[PDB]
Amino acid sequence: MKEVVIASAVRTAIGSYGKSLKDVPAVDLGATAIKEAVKKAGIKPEDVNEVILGNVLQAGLGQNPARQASFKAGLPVEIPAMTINKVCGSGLRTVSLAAQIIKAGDADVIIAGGMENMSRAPYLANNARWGYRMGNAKFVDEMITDGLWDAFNDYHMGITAENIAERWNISREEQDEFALASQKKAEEAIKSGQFKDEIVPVVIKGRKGETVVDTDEHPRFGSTIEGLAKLKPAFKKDGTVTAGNASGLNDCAAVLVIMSAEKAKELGVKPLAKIVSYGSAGPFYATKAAIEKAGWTVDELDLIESNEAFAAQSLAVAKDLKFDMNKVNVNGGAIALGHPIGASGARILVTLVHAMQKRDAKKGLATLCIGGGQGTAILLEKCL
Amino acid sequence: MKEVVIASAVRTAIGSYGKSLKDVPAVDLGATAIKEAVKKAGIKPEDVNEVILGNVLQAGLGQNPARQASFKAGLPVEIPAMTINKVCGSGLRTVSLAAQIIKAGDADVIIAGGMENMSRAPYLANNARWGYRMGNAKFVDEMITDGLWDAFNDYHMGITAENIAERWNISREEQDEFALASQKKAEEAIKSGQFKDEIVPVVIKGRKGETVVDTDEHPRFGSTIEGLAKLKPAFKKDGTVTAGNASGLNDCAAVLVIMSAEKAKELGVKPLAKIVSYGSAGPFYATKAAIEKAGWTVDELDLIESNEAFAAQSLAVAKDLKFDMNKVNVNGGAIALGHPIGASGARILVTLVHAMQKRDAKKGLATLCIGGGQGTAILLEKCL
Amino acid sequence: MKEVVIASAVRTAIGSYGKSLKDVPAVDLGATAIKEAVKKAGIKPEDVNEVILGNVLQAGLGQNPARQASFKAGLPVEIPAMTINKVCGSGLRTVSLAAQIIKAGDADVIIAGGMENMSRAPYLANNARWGYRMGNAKFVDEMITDGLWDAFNDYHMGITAENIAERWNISREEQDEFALASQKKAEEAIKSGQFKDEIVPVVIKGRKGETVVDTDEHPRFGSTIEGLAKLKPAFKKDGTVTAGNASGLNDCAAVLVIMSAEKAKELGVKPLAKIVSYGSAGPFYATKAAIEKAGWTVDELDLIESNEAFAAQSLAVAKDLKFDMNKVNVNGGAIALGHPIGASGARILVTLVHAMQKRDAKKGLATLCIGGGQGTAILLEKCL
Amino acid sequence: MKEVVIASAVRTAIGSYGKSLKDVPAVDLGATAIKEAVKKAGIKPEDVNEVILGNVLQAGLGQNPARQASFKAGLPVEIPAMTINKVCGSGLRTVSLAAQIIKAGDADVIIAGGMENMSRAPYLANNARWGYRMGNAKFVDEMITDGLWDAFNDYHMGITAENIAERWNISREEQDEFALASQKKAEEAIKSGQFKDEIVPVVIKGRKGETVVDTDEHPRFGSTIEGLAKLKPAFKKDGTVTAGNASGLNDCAAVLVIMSAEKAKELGVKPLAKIVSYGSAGPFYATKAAIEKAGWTVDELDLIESNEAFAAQSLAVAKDLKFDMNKVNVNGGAIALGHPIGASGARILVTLVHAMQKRDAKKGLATLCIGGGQGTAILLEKCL
Repeated sequence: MKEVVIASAVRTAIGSYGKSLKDVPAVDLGATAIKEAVKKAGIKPEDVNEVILGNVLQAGLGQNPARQASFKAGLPVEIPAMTINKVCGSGLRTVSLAAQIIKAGDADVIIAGGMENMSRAPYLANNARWGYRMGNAKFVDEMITDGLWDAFNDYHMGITAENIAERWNISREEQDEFALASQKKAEEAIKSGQFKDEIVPVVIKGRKGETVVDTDEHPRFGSTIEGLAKLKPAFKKDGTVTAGNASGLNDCAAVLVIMSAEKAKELGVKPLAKIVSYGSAGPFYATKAAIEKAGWTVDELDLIESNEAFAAQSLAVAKDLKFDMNKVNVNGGAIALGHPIGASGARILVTLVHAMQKRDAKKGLATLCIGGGQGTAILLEKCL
Repeated sequence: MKEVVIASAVRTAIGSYGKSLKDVPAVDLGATAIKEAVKKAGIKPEDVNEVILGNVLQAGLGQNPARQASFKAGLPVEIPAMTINKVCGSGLRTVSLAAQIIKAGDADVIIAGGMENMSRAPYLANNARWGYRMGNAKFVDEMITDGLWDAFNDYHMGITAENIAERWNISREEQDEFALASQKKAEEAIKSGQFKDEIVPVVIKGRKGETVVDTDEHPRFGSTIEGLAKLKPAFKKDGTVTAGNASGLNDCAAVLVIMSAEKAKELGVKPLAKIVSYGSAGPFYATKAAIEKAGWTVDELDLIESNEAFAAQSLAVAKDLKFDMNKVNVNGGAIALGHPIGASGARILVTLVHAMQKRDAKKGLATLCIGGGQGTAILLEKCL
Repeated sequence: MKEVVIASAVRTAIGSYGKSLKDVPAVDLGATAIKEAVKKAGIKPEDVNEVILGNVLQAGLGQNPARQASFKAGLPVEIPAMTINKVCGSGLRTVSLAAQIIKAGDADVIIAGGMENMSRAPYLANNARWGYRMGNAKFVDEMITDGLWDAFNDYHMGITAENIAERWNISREEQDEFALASQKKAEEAIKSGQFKDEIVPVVIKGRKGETVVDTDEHPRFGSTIEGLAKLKPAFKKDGTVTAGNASGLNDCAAVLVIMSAEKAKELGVKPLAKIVSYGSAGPFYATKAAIEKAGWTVDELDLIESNEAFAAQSLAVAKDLKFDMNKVNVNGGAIALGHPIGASGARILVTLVHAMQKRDAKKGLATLCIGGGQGTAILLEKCL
Repeated sequence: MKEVVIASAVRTAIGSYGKSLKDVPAVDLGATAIKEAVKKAGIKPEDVNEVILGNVLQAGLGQNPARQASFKAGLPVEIPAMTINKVCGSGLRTVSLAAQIIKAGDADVIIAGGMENMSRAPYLANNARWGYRMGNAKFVDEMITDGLWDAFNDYHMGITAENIAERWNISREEQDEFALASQKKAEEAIKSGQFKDEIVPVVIKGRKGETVVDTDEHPRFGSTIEGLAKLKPAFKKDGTVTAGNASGLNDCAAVLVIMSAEKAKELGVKPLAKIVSYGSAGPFYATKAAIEKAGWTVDELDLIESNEAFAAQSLAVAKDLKFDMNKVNVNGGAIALGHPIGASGARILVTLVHAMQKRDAKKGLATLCIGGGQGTAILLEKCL
């Protein structure tokens, strides 16, 4: 079984809803990240065998958004590309799929990751083709429907988080303290340059000027516990979940170059980390199973990226798995940084791997999504 | 490494645009085919490790259409699922992905295939979220944009078919004769029961009555060469491509149970065929290379399913690879039967494997899509 | 001051929702009726001083639908035109407005009436211009909102009819018997040619063929009391109002040439009737006051057109004013014939004046709409 | 023939497109103006006989927008109301219609004028009811279609203005100088309080605060000829018409209390002016005809409001009629102040009448719209 490594890991800044990246289609974010990921790996476009990218809000983006990103990045037209939708899991699942294809003997170099522009999601008229006949109907927000709405229970993902808060008995105060810590860690990380290596600038050329976007926009610098304590609940009357202890709606692309170890050696590439194990192979058993498959334990881990869609979910996973919180989300998490759904799993992988390199941490975990069959996790070991 | 087999192969009937399946969401078609594939394979739903389904027109379908199909089929909620979009290749690429995952050692049993309901595609308002400001705008046909429109050339797929017809001198008459033979072959296949093993009925509950859909409705029985010659070009003035020599807009799901040979033995499954090679591993080099990797030649093949999106494109492939037309699309092709894009690759593989069983044909090829990076192909060898 | 006469009165057939006139814009219906009214009056288009037409569902019809009808009819471009919206009263109020303008000394000849195509009403996105921001919204049925929905009570017009039925004890059986008689009377009127003088054919050019629409299509011939008793309440649980005892959604134009008596003499016109009084000059005091202003009583009337939007409302008016039902809606009413809102008041006046001519009835009343400020009524006296 | 007078004249500020009045429905603007007009006339709500209001963009505003405004202003529910659409002519035509009804003997007190909120106009889906079937379609800007688009020539009203510029040979420079003079006069008028009497404040109550809008927003203070000379043409390549020498898209209501002289005497009302004549009764013959009907001449006039939809149109009318430009639009015109189409005619009447009172000008003209059968004009004589 071939060893599989991460050659490069790059992301755009994470934009806020309707703000810095509103005018930049997901496929263009993806192209910008691909082009740079190839350059950082020290390979040529011709060396890439396949492109596999997460994207959740595909509506109206045109045929095969991953292929569009590939093309717009300068990759040969003949490189096959596919777009993967596993909602929250999309961006990380492309990385493990890449590893699987490499293990199967069918490729040596794969561009993986994800892209999302939630700011640009359409509205839909579902019955426009054959007609509404009579009566008011729903003008459907496609971002909510395709990205945020529980298709079975018929409520917002925010309601699942409220149920997890109740079930694990996680208070409003515990959630807001967790949020404030994410905010603080993100602020110092940004100000201390921890994201400078991993972020590729996005250049927006107007008719009249150019704007460069290279900094994560979503963090609220100078956050306070009092500010958080005043917030109104987002999802239900008397809820614990607010806009302040949950992530946002955000825009980003995050891409990694995944290679066999053998090809990386052949191409002179110095790999960042090796992919030791992944969830494909309590209710957080994907994460537990990936750790076990690595032959590791939670105590052994040096750094952990555990996504913060909701503070209540992050805290439940952390209590159940007994994470040392000093090693969790060291540069801030999704409450501060944002949750661009299709790209989010890849984004935290990009952040983990750069953090491992900067901090000399040997063992890393990236985990996100919760609930049976949705959890996605990868274990990384730093290349010496 | 591991040998990979097809345990079962099932599809719904293919509906015509706005007709028999207009009221059945893609996910429900998918669920129907999944449930029956699992039964036909003689395994339990809990023996399934992962679900991978193609679906192109995902807009407004809700989170993770593959997951919804899985759950609606009665598969355990904790089985992971992902939705794949590769446009034309989606349904067949899920089968090779399954084989790759099994080969990597990460699964024994995977549900693969695809689903599409083109009749139900929405219209889109792309700038409803932050506003149109002023001026008329496009009310977007999501089916055309996401499924049928070339994102780089900014024209319809139909133009590509015209381009191929032009470049190869595939005349209107030749395309019409090909279309007629496809029509005649579908009619005889349907009337002789050739699809009865592979079709799972769909049950539609009306207000009073259940309706059963179990027959492919797109074929135009009694078609004639004179009828086809009267039609007007559909895509360009003085063109060759018409409604009559092109496939339709169609609704279907097609699902296969893919397993390791070793797990099939263990579970007492009698498999239908072995997957010998696949495209991921002239301008139709994907298919050529797939054929070579199996150790075969085109002459050695017993049956061939080569998708008919457009007669022009099918005739171009057959000419280039020198197919014996007597072995091609023996039960009719997509011009007669329909082209439900996400499901189509899976649909032709379902029709191939049953036709191999019935006709005692040892070596089979399924191929669809044209152009570098897009060709998808699978070679099958029938099990003793 | 001046006496005011009706020179001519013409209407299109009334189409059913989504049927015979679905392809004919309101303005084209209006143009057809205008052109023929002018011919029937025996005047020249240039003798016309002003055009005043009712139209309720104006959305997306383009600038000044009345003006478009005028111009499409071949009236001189310099004739001023205006579109009036009073919902239910629109078509009849244009006739009294015409009389008022003539009485003020500012015109001799005015085209009045109304037009509506309910089948063609749009759907609306009210927040498309500056954006929805987030969340599902309403895709608005403009026909219901602009035409059928009570803007103060925020319920359907149908609820008002239920309210009246409730308050007056107008039972389901009584409403159904009224509906049946309306059906029977329309059927006999249509079959006996009673509408042949007043209907102008509409010519629809299909791709191959012109189609002629010249017959009211909404009546349900062969209706029976048992058929009506089986229907379910349409507006509220255990209601009295049904599809069967209420009017439909309909398409029509109805136009009258209104002139001073002195100009009619001058131009050699033989007028059909004199306008004696009008509503603008119990809770049906508009009609009562109109009757009194003519110097008349209800008993003195020879024929009455009282609009049937809902049987409940028609029975309430007839009870209160003590109409002799043998003189009411002698050729059938709106339950059978349809209720094209903008045109309806004009339509019933057209049917009244021809019925007076045919039946030699001297004194006529046209009345529609209910509730203070909304009642519209006109009294006619036939010319010798 | 009764004499007819203006008891009161009130308007909201004129808001800019998407700005100060974006959140205030036309009917609420109308209600605010009605309520104040009644108060300023020194009458009670009960003294009003009828409500007649211009409104062009009625789409989705609900049943009978004029009646909604009446109700929301506190006028008795039983007062009849109608909504008039003559596009550009709407707001002034309601005033002459009011005069006609009063002359005919049918009312003593009428609320007239107009209301428009162009910022709130919907987008439309015209084929949503019965379906689009397949293919992209138009998402229709209803403001452009119903308010600004020539229904016959199939181009923007801006193109008519370009044609008038060419026809009368009115240069870009002449147009921009006219615009700059409008801008300057508007700026001094605002700053010198000339609009303080006529403007009623609009109070926008948020969830969290109140905002008061009482000043016209559209003027560009400090305009310069160089600034205007740089502007790009708005409507065609190499055009003379720009955003700087044409009016905007704007929001306003303007209402007047119109009474017989006899009723005004009876109620103790001191009238502002008498309505001497009106266009209902070269290509600017409505204006010429109204002047003649008054028994006046252009030289006799003391003040003139001639609307400035486009500088090119304003200049053509002024050259043809030989206006003394020192008496034209003395407080600025529509280029500076805005063109809220349904209300615009009434707005300039409101401005004329207050200006006549402040400047002691005896004879006034209000004129707007151009082209056969569209021109609307009124002549006023100040009450001593």
